[PDB]
Amino acid sequence: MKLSDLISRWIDVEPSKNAQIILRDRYFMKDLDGNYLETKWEDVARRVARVVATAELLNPSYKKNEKLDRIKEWEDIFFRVLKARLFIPNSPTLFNAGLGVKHDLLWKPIDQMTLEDYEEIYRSRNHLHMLSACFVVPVGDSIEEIFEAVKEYALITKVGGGVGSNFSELRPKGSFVAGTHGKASGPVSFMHVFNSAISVVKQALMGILNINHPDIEEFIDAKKEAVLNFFNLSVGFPMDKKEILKLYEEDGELELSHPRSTIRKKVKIRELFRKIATNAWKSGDPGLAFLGEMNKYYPLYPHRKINSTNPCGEIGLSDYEACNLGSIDVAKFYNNGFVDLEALQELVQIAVRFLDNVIDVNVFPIDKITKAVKESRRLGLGIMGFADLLYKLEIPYNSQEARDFAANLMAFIALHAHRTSYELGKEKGNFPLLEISRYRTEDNFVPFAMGMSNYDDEIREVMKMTKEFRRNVALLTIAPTGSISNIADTSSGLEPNFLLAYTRFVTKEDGTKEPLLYVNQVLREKLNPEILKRIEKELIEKGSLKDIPDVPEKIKKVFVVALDIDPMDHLLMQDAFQRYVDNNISKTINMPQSATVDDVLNVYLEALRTNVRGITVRDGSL
Amino acid sequence: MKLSDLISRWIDVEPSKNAQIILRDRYFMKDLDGNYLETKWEDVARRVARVVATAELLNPSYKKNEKLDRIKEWEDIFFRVLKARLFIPNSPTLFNAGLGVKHDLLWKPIDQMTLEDYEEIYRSRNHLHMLSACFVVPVGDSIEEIFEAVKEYALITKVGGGVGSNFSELRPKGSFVAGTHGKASGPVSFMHVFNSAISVVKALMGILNINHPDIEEFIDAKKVLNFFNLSVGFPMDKKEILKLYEEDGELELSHPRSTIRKKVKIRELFRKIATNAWKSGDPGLAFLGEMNKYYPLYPHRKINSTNPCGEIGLSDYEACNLGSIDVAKFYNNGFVDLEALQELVQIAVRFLDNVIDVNVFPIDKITKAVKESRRLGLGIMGFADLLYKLEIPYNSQEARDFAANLMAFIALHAHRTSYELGKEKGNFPLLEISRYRTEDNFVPFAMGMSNYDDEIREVMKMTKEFRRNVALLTIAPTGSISNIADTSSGLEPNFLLAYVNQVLREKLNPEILKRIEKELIEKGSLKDIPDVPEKIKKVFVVALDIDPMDHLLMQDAFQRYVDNNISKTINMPQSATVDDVLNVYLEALRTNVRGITVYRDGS
Ligand SMILES: Cc1cn([C@H]2C[C@H](O)[C@@H](COP(=O)(O)OP(=O)(O)OP(=O)(O)O)O2)c(=O)[nH]c1=O
Ligand SMILES: Cc1cn([C@H]2C[C@H](O)[C@@H](COP(=O)(O)OP(=O)(O)OP(=O)(O)O)O2)c(=O)[nH]c1=O
Ligand SMILES: Cc1cn([C@H]2C[C@H](O)[C@@H](COP(=O)(O)OP(=O)(O)OP(=O)(O)O)O2)c(=O)[nH]c1=O
Ligand SMILES: Cc1cn([C@H]2C[C@H](O)[C@@H](COP(=O)(O)OP(=O)(O)OP(=O)(O)O)O2)c(=O)[nH]c1=O
Ligand SMILES: [Mg+2]
Ligand SMILES: [Mg+2]
Repeated sequence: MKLSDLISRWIDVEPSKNAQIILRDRYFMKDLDGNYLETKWEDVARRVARVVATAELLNPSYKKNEKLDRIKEWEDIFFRVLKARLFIPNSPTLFNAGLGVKHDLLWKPIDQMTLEDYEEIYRSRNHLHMLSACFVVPVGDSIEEIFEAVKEYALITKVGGGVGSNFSELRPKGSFVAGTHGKASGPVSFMHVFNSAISVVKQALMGILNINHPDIEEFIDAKKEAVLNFFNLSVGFPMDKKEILKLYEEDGELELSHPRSTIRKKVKIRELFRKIATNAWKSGDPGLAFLGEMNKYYPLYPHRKINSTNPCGEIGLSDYEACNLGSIDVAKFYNNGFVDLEALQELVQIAVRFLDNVIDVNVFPIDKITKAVKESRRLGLGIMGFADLLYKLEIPYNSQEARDFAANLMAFIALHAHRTSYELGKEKGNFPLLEISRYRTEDNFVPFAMGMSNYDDEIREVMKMTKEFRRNVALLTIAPTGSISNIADTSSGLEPNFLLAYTRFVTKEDGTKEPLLYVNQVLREKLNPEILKRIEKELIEKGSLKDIPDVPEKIKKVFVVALDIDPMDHLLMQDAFQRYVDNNISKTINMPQSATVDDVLNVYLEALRTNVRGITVRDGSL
Repeated sequence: MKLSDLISRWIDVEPSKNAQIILRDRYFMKDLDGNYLETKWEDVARRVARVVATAELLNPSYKKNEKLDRIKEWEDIFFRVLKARLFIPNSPTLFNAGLGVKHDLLWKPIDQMTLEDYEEIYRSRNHLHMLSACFVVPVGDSIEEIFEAVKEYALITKVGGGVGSNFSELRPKGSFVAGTHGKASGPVSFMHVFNSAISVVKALMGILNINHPDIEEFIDAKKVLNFFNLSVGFPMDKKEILKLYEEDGELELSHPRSTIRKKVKIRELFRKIATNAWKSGDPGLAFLGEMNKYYPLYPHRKINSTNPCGEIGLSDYEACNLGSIDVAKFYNNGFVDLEALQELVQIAVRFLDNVIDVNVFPIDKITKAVKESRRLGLGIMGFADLLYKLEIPYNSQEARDFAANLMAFIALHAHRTSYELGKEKGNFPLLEISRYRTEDNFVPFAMGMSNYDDEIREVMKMTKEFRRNVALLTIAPTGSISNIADTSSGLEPNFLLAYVNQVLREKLNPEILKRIEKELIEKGSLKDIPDVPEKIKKVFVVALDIDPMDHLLMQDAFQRYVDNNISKTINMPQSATVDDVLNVYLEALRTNVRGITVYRDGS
C-alpha cells in the first residue's frame, strides 16, 4: 500500500478523549493570557510541519525559482504524517516549534504562504525554540566546571531538555584539594547540588559513576532510604563488557582508583555486582551503562568519546552533544497479517528528513551544544506501537517468533534510514565530521552488531556507500515514548503493554468524576464481546488474562502483558532490537515480586553476554 | 606619645596562649605537605607587611631611583604596627598574602630585599591571592543570572570571601514565566540553591525588600537556609517607613514582573519580623535607603545589599577590604593618645588602600568595581576594654559622647589621608561623578555629636579635588582578629568578664578575684555579686548588663561618623517581649543606624 493510501485511512481518525486531555494539558499552544491558540491536534501538526519544513530554505539543491514549491510540498507531507499520527517527534518539538514566530504565520492556510513568510518563520525563532529531548554535558574536576555545569543543567531544563552526566572526573570524597589544604566532597555530594538546582527549575536527570571510581559503593547506595530524587543513576562500564564478565567469572578483583587521588582500593567485582543488584532489587536504581559497548559502535571514537546517556538511557552522547527523536507507530502499518513494508519505507524516508530538518530550526541555549550538533547531526528515529503490532499479528511477545520479527522489522528500518542519510548527504552536504569518522577511515564499520536478519548484507552495502555521502553520524533509537504514544493511541516504544485494562477517571467539571473503562483496542476487536463482559472485572483485579477461566488459550498467549513476560524474554527482546539500532534502547527489565537478588544478578550476567548497551530493572519494589 | 614609642611598648608583647592556638590552627602558613612555614605571629606580620608594601611599586610619585628605599620604609612601618598588633587587617589578608610567591622571598630579611625581589612578589601573586572579606553580587530575574550568581557564590567562597545579595529582583512565587507551563518558584526557593552550593564549598547575606510579595515567606524562612543571615531591606527613606507605621498605614507588596499584588498593614509586617527575631534572631533590618543617602555614587550606582555581617553596604560586584585598630592599646594615663592614633590612622588607610593593588579577585567585574571606587573599611576593636581602662561605663551618655568624639577623630584623619593619597597616587576613577565633586556640602555620615564636625566638613570639601577612596570606615565584628590582638571585639561590650578579662585582672586586687571567680562564671555578670565595689560594677559591665537602648544608642554614636555601616548586636534580656523588639525598631528608625541585629538571650 502506498503511504498516501495509509495516510487517508488515519488522517481523519481523531485522537481519543484520553489523548485530547493530554494535548489540552501540555501540547496546545497558548498566549501570554492563557487562551488557547490551538484546540485540535491538527493545529499542532500544522504548526510543527510548517516550522520544520522551513529548514528547506537552507537546501542548497533548490533553485529560488523552485524553493516555495518544495517547502510547501514538505510542509504538506510532514503535516499529513503528523495529523494521521503515523510519526510523532519528541515532545519538545511539539511544545516549542514556532516559539518567537508571529501567530499569524503558524496556522494560516499553506496556499497563502509566501517565500517571505517562510523566511520570517526562520528569522523569528526565539531562544526558547528548543526542539530536542536529549543532552549530555561534562562535569570536570573543579569548582568552576561543576558550577558551570549546574548552570547548564538549569538552562537546558528551562528550555525542556533532559540532561545527563558522567561524574567520574570528580575526585573521590576525602581527596586532596590544593587550594583549600582541605578535602574534596566527592561526586555524590556534588550531585545533590545538581538535584537541588533542578528541583527548583521544576517547582529526570542521568547521573553516571564509573565502576572503578573509589566512591562507587557510596554512589550505588546513594538513592537508598531520596536526596537524589531527580536523578536516574547508572553504573558506568567504560571497559569492554567481555573483560567485566571474565573478571566476574574468575571471581576477580577490581581496582578502584582516581588520577587526582591517592585513594586506592581493591574490591571483589562479584561483591560490587551484588550490591548493585540488591539496590536495584529494592528500588530500581542504579542501572548499568555499558559505555565501552557504546564506543565500540561510535563512528567518531576515540577522537570523540561517549561518557553518558540522556536521562532515559537510549542515546549515548559525547560532551555537549544533543539529539532529537521521533517515532513511527508501527501498529498502524498492519495490513491483513503483514507489516506493510512499502508504506513503512516511504515513512522512514520522510521521518529521517523531518528529524534532520529539526536540527536546522533548532535553537540551543549553549554555543558548545549548537556546535557539537552541527558537527555530527545525530538522530534518534524509533518506533512505538510494537506491542499492539504483535497483538494484531497474533505473535506472543515472549517467543523467539516475536524477537525474530522485531530484529527484521528494525533491520528494515535501519536499512532505509541509513539509505536516506546517504541521500541527504548527497542532497544537502555531509555531516562535517564524516571524514574523521569510521564510515570513512575503515572498511566494514557497522554501527550495530546485526546477526539476526536477512537484510544484513544489504545493510553492509549501505554502510560502505555512506563512506562517500552521509548526512548523520547515527540515526536510530527506541525511546520510552510515554506521552507521544499516548497521543498516538498506541503502545509505548518496544515495551509490551503493561495492562490490557484499567479505569481512567474523567472529571465532569462540574458533575463530579467518572469511572471510565479502558480495554486495549486490539483486544476489544479479537475477543468475543460477551467473553469481555464476563472477565472484564477479573482482568482489572488480576492484571493478566492468564488465570482467568474460559478465555481461549490463543488469546492468553497472544495478549500478554509486561508481567506475563519473564525477565529473560524482556532482555532478549532488547537484544533483538539493539542489534539494529546505532544509538541505545529504552527497555525496563520487569521482574516479578518474587524475584530474588540472584535473579537480578543473572539478568546482569545475561546482559553482558547479549548486545544490549545498558540495563534497567521489580514489581512491588517502589 | 609618638607612634614609634607606642610601638616599642607593644611590639615585644607576645600573643597570649589562646591567641597562639588560633594562629597555629588557621593563620600560620603551611606548605602542600602540611608543614608550618610560619611558627609565630612575627612571621605573619613579616609576610603581610612585605606583600602590602609591594603595592608601592605602582606609586607614580616615586622615581625608580628611590622606589626600593620607599618600599622598604613602608614594609618596616607596616611590619612594626602589625607585630605590635595595633592594627590588624581582615583575616583573608592574613591567610592569603603571599600565595603564589616563592617561599624564599616572603620571610627574607628586609635589608637583603632588592627591587627585583619586590617585583617578583608582585608578579607571582596567584589566583588565590584574595585579601578582602566583603562581597556583593546581583541576582537578576532569569535562570541565566541566578545560576551565574550561584557560580559566583561558589568561586568567592572558595577564595575566602563572604558574599551577600538582595534577592528582590526575583519575581514572586507563582508568577508567570514565559518559557513554560510552570510558574516562578520565588526568591526564597532559589535561596535554597545558593545554600546547597555553599554547603559543598563550606556566612551569607540574603536580603529581600519589605515590599516584595514574598516578604512574609522570607520573614518566616528560617523558622535549610542554615548558611544565610537574613535581613529585610528598606530601600525607601526611614522617615516614610516610621511615618507609615505611626499612621497605622498599609504597604503595597508588588513586583514589576508579576501581576501578584497585595496590601498589608506595615505594623503587622513589623510584628511578624519582631516575633521571628524574638524567637531566633532573624531576620535583621537593612536600611538600604539610609545607606544610599550617604553613598557618594548614588543614584548612578546603588547599594542593594550588605556583606554577611552587615557592616559594608555594597553596590553590585563591589568588594571591600577591612582592617581594625585596637584602641585599648592607645590608653595613656587616663587619656587616649590621639597623637599616636592619628599617625596610625594615616598608616592604616595606606595599608588598606595598598591591599587593593596586590589583591586578586576571581571575577573581572569585581576587579573593576573595586578599581573604580577603592572603598575601604577601617574600623576599631578594643573599644570596650578602652572604656574599662578609662573607667567609663558602656551604658552611659559619657561613653557615647566619648565614642562619637573618638570616631569623629578617626574619620577626620582617615578622610584627610584619603585626600593625601589622591594627590600622591591618583584619585579614585569615579570621583568626578561622585557627590564629593557634584555637590556642595556632601558628608558621608550624619555627624552631630562632636566638636570635630566643622573640621570634618572642611576636609570633605577638600576631597572635591583629591580623594583616593569613595568611603573609608566601618566597625566590623572582628571576632578572630580581636582574639589575635587580645582585646575586645569591635565596638561590642565584652560579652563575659570570665569564662579572666585582663583589664579586670589589672584592676581588682585579687583576693576578691579569687573569691568571686566561680559566681561570676555562673551568674555571667558582676551585677548581683555582693562585696564587689560599686565602682568596679559600674565600669565592668557586660553585654547583658547593658539594656537594649544603650546598645542602640552606642551604635548610633558610632554610625554618625562611619561612612559605611556597623556590625552591632542589640542584646536583649531573656524576659524581653515582642513589644520590646518593636520598640528597638521604632527607636532604630529615629536614630542614625543603617541596620538592625537583635539577639534575645536564651533564644
Ligand atoms: C575548593 C573546593 C574544591 N572541591 C573539589 C571540587 C573538585 O571536585 C575538586 C577540585 O577543586 P578545584 O576548584 O579545582 O580546587 P583547586 O584548583 O583549588 O585545587 P586543585 O589544584 O587540587 O584542583 O575539589 C571541594 O570539594 N571543596 C572545595 O571547598
Ligand atoms: C509538563 C509536563 C511535561 N512532560 C513532558 C516532558 C518531556 O519532554 C515529555 C516526554 O514525552 P516523550 O516525547 O514521549 O518522551 P520519551 O518518554 O520518549 O523520553 P525521551 O525524553 O528520552 O525522548 O514529557 C510530562 O511528562 N509531564 C508534564 O507534566
Ligand atoms: C524557567 C523558569 C524561570 N523561573 C523564574 C526564574 C526567575 O525568577 C524568572 C525568570 O526566568 P527566565 O529564565 O527569565 O524565563 P524567560 O525569560 O524565558 O521568560 P519570562 O521573561 O517570562 O520569565 O522566572 C522559575 O522559577 N522556574 C523556571 O522553570
Ligand atoms: C568569633 C569567631 C569568629 N570566627 C571566624 C569566622 C571567619 O572565618 C573569621 C573571619 O575573621 P574576623 O576577624 O572574624 O572577621 P570579622 O569577624 O570582622 O567579619 P567580616 O570581616 O566578614 O565582617 O572569623 C571563628 O572562627 N570563631 C569565632 O569564635
Ligand atoms: Mg583546579
Ligand atoms: Mg528571562
